[PDB]
Amino acid sequence: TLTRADWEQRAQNLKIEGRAFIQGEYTAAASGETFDCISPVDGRLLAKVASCDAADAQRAVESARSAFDSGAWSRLAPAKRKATMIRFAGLLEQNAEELALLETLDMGKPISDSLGVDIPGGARALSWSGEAIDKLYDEVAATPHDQLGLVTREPVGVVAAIVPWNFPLMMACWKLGPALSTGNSVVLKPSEKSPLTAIRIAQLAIEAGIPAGVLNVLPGYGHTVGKALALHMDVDTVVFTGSTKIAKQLMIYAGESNMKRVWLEAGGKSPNIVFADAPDLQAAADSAASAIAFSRLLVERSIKDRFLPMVIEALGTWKPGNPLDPATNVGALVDTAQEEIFGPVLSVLTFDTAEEAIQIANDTPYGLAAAVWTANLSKAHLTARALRAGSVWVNQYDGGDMTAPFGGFKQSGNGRDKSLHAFDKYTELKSTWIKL
Amino acid sequence: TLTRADWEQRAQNLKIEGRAFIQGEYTAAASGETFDCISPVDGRLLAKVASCDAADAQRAVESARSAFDSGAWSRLAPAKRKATMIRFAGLLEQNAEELALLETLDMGKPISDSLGVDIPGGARALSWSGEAIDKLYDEVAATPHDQLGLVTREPVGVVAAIVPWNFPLMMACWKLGPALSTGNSVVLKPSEKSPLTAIRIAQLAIEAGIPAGVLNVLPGYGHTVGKALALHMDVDTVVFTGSTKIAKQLMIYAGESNMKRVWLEAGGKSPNIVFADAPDLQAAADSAASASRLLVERSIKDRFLPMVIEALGTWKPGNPLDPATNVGALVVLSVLTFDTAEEAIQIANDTPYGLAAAVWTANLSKAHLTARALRAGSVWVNQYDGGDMTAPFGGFKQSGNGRDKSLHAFDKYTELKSTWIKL
Amino acid sequence: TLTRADWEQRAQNLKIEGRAFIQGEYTAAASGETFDCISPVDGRLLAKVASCDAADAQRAVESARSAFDSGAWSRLAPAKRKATMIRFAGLLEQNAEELALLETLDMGKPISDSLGVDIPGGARALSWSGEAIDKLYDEVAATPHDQLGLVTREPVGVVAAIVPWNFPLMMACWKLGPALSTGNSVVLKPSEKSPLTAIRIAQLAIEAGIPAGVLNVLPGYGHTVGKALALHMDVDTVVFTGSTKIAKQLMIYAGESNMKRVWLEAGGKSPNIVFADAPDLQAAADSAASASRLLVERSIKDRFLPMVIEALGTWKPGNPLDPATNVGALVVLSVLTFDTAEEAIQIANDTPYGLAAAVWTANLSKAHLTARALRAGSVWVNQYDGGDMTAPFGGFKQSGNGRDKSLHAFDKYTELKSTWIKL
Amino acid sequence: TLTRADWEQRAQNLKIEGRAFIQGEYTAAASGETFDCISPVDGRLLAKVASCDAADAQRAVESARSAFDSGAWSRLAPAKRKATMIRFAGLLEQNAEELALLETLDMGKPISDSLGVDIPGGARALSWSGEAIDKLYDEVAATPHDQLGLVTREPVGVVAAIVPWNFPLMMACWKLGPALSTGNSVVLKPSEKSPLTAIRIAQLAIEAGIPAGVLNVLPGYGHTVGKALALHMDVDTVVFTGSTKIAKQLMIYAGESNMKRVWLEAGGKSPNIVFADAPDLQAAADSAASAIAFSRLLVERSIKDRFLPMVIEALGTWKPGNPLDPATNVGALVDTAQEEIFGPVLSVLTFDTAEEAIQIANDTPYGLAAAVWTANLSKAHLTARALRAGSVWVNQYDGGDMTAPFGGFKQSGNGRDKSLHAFDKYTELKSTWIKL
Repeated sequence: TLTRADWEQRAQNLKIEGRAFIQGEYTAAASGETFDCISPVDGRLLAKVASCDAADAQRAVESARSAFDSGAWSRLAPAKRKATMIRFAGLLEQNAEELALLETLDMGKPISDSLGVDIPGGARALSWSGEAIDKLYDEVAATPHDQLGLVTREPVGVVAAIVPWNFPLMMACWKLGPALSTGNSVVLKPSEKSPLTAIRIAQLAIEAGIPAGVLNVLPGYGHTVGKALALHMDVDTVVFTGSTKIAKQLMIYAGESNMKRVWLEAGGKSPNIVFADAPDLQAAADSAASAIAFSRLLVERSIKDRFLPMVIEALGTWKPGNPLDPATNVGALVDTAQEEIFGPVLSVLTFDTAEEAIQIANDTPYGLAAAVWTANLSKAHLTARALRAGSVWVNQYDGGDMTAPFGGFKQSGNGRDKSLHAFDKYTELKSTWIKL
Repeated sequence: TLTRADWEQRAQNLKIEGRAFIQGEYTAAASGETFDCISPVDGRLLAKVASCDAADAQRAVESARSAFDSGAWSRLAPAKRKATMIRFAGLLEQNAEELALLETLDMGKPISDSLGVDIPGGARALSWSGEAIDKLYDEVAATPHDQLGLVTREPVGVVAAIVPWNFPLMMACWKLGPALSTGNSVVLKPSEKSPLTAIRIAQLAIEAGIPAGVLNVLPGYGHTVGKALALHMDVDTVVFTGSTKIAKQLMIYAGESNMKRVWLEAGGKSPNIVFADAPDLQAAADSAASASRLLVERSIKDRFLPMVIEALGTWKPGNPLDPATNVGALVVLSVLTFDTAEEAIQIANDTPYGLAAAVWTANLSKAHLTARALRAGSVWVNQYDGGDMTAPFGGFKQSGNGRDKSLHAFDKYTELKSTWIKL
Repeated sequence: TLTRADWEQRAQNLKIEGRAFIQGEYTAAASGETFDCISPVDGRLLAKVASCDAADAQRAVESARSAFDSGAWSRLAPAKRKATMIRFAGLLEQNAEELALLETLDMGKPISDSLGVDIPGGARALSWSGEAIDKLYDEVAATPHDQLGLVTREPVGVVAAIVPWNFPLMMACWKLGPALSTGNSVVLKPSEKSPLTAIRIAQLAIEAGIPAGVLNVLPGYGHTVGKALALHMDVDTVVFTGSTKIAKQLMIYAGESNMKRVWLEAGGKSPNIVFADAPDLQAAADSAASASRLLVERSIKDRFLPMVIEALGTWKPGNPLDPATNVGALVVLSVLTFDTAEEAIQIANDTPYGLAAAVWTANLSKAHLTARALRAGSVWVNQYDGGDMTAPFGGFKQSGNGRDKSLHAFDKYTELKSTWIKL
Repeated sequence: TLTRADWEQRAQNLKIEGRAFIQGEYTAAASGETFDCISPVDGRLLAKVASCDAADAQRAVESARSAFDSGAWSRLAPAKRKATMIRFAGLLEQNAEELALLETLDMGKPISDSLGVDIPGGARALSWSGEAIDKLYDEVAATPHDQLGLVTREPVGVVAAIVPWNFPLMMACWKLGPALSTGNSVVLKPSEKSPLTAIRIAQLAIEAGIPAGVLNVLPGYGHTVGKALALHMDVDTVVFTGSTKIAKQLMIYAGESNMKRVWLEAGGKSPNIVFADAPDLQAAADSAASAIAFSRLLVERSIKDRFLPMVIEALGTWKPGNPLDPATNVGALVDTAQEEIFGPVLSVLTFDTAEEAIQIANDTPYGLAAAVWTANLSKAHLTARALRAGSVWVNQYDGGDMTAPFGGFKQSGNGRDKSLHAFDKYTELKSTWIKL
């Protein structure tokens, strides 16, 4: 296992690619302009990264459209797209230490999380999506005997994927896995705060067998190249994760341009409901402490006095550190009777009944996730069912396989990352009704 | 079988309701204002219809939300929502002659179409969606043995349904069937050119057992009450059929308001692609004549175009109240030639739209490969305007997003939830 | 609401049909023989019922096969088979008082159960399966672009349905609903102890629009006409509910004849596992009393056993024609103690059978983990005899194979086909 | 590419395992008895193979039951069973040349078919089944609000898989893939004519991570150990491919013992319907010739004179040869107006209408497969639909991905190998109805 000094040496010895990627080749932005990618670990200059704009969006989309029309990927046999997507995931694992280090240097994530969670989780989304391709079935309708009615799914064509900086590679792979597996061409626009891993995997896709033009990567700013993609008249679908404010802007851009499909995932405050009969109060307390560090806590009154000190002590475990130290669990970054505030940073809502907890938890713009802690069978299922959240966790927190659609109710977003339902965002339904 | 004179007598003897419907009662608009519902058959004044605005949108949405939160419909057992939807459909059928006559007087559709197609088709959309409710299953994920992973569907809450004048009742039922069946409250906003059947069925829904506030109906103009629903901060989903220009405006209104989900069916074309080996050229000709772009293989064009010209002659405008009329009186077809299936596909797909297409060929490969290559939500092969309730209907590209009919229509009215339970 | 005297008057005034039904007509058995259908209520002779044998099996199967090959039902549009099945169910409901009375006279079931549970439950099985028909989709495989891969379901052809006397009509409808709805012809063989309702509904099927020959009914003995259907070389599938011993014999008969598919629901037990934290001990006690093995957690056993003894007293035998009767007059519960959920599971699973089980606990993990570990086709948690038409019913191990009710019941009556089309 | 001489040398240099495999170890039969596995290539003695009987069935089933009850495989997380099953497939590919050579020596299959079709096809069934495990979903019923209704699938427990000698490894993998992926323990009984590859992969399963006891292999005779498994009172399910006569016997054995589930796949004569408007008459003729060599031919009258000589010439291409020669396409083995017979070996039925063709093709005990050749859209779909066969091929022959359920109508069998439907044979449905 690598020490902090090993990672420091590896960091110094990286050669970091900063260019955009279009039609199988790294390329500067048409303007030649760049922005400084500055590490939050120690302020070092990681790379001068291409600052793409509308001219680059245009070239990336032309490349994407032409590749989609060629059929090189969009009409490739499903079992061969499966194999390619699994090789793609394998190349992420084969380059895991470099990718984890790029991620940590780019935006400060602890090297243990980059290497232990994000990069394997990104690989897993690519390979799971590939595995699923030829396990999917479309539909034959119940029709009279002189009719054959097919209901099939087809790729939308050109997909723009705009992702934030919190899980740069893993969020990108959650879009890329299903979007590529269904046969679309993808123009990926990583956050200006974390472009490096997206830039790096562009080349691994080619290595895996993804044809030129099928995955283009445009680093740069949201207000320049992101807006240009959202407004582009030949982009069929934009998928977005990020802030509610930008999510709303994309609907506006869609309406102002070509009525493209828009799928949104927008954070929102996620409640944590702890009942007095939770089976493992220490687990609930660890959960609550985790959410304050790298959420809205609701606690039953009969357990509040006992429970809050456990949250406080558990919070002590989270300590900033150098992200290059494997022991660090929080990145120490550098410049580039119902409601109470208990400590400096402990905000707590108290309830007496489950109905109170549900009404307070649902009193929100919503609503990406929620956790419920109770040993009682009826209260667990009825509370989970009453919460307006795309993900509800019961007696655990942040649980969820690749078999888990991740998304929100209302201003938290629309559509769902992950699962077989993830594919639906990237395909169109067609009805073929054949007279025999 | 009723004669024209029978229908003119029934038309004269109708009492026509014009009010909005909120929380189980017909009501004037808050302002007291109305607009004149004028028959394109006659010029006769059918009714003074409530001209709702933002204040009525507010009351309809508050009513819808409180009905949703009450669970009276949203948490009613699936089998009981099935029975109510089926009774609702039975009440359209039981009142079919009055509803077809309202439809024909309201916007000029021939009475034989209103009675024979639209009212039965709208009733069928309600009963079929009702029948489906308790046949749907959600999902149990494959998980480790100490986990239960459930992926379920839940109603979004309050649905605004905005529909045009071309198929007032049936297009409304295409929305209402799946939207109500999944437990939502619906605020229905019919076109200003055809509000009457939507107003009338609001009372039939109550008679069937739909609770007060679950189906509210707001007649009025698109730019007043329609805009106010698209912009409303407590409407979870808007579903729409109509023009591309308005469909785009709804996305903008959603972004300006609460990020509500927007499902659009916009304008589209139904091009016919007629190959020389079409099994029944007369059927292809009738299809082209019921209308726009006609793609014709060069070798049969000389023989085929006279067939469509003759068929175009069978459509005679007449009095919409005459059972013999097939086009209502009231108050250019482009020929492209091709030599290969590849050209026909490229020509057909050269469009911002993509709603439907019909393909005519007796060849196995050509039929399936051409249907695959067309960017249309519906492809009909060796027939036109085909499909029933099992066939989802909608558009690629700027013809909209989402699908009406089939089990997939339900998806637009529900939200996915993943519940991960540690055991 | 009818009184006992009302029911005794209706029982006296019935005219009871006793003939077999083949190709749209009631008929004597080929031999002319009958057996005496004696009421366990009274000893009264209800009817002299046709005693069919191998020759009648032959004629019923020839009729079924020719009806199947004609396509009159097997190739009728799914929506038309839906409407007929729903009308068929409506005819059971329209004749519910006569059918419940036949059921009660035939095998002694209390009239309030016959009228209140069995006839509605049988009708519901017919209408629910009918409603499902056109909501089912087959599959399009993921294939290269020059291939179309279809995986579809087709009716097996001729189905023999053999049912016992405990729920004559409803168990018959559990078979008929899915078997007819998928387009098969069915030869129904009711128990010799309860042939009357099956005989009677054969005419209702025709009245609903089921074609002649699609539903044939052969009363008689298991060892004559039943054996002859199990051994018949042109019966594609036999479905059965009854004893383990006969269920095993049917597999043998299938192997001795034409390798027909065999679907069995055999004997099973409904053990109750009552934990100390059960949310409602009285409900658990009533469950145990409606009866066999009772697993009880040691700490509540002293308090719980008096509750089941008291509840056992509420079951009083009486005249089956008395609406107040809950056990028909006509003509040992084993207590196991456990300390942990692991013992309770091991005790419960220590059985050759595995049809059903009920588990009583308010604990989330314990409920789900115990239900997972039980080898039973149905597990009820904090209720007993639960589930509706959406819940498949059947057994693990020697309680049989396959499931009645739910969309999965359809699988037993269809065959999969893969069609791989080169384009 | 290896020459015939390379294969001859490899054949001589093999060390061939002949023992049975129970509870993670090779073992002789309890009796110590063996039978001679004699190569049909040149009569050489390949190995003395354990001749298992009822005592061995009993020990294998006890091992299988105990392993299933332990949960080591049956309650292993689905994503981990996926990984193990994919490693299993990888070990087949890693040992492909040895496995292909064992198959060719064991029963005479051409070495090019063993190496090019059977071994990769067997690996593909194992890995596809593993890929599918965590893409499967059970069901949540539509219930009143105070009810949770689950409809789930569970492994049956102990599965006996009895396979013939025609595709010894590939047929075994068609059962093993889904049976193991769903978590059952499997007792595999290969044909007495081809036991070697089944014996050899038993060890590769352990290497892959399949726990001891989960896959036991019992070589020996049908009338001894096969019957003992079919009669065993603790086997939950027998799956069988082979002759109609033995298929019927297994139903009898099931009824005489414990009412175990029986799933059968029994050959039957498969028709080949050639219409005058077939798009590629040469392809249809190659198809018909292939079926006579390593079926029932139906030909439209208006094309018969033109078509039959193409069949005859195409049949000339199939020539027996030494199975160890890569050029060989047929193993040359050694001892261990409607109906016409045209040549020595060309039986042909002539029809005038599609209805005639359908009625003649369906006039059968059935009915495993069928092929239709016509360019006409309506006739293709309507004929395919009218045929009573588990597999219908249109304008091709023996087509079919792993996404293809393979099985028969009526005396051709019940249930279907391959596809997602393949899993249903190996699981039980349970309904859990929870009052809330």
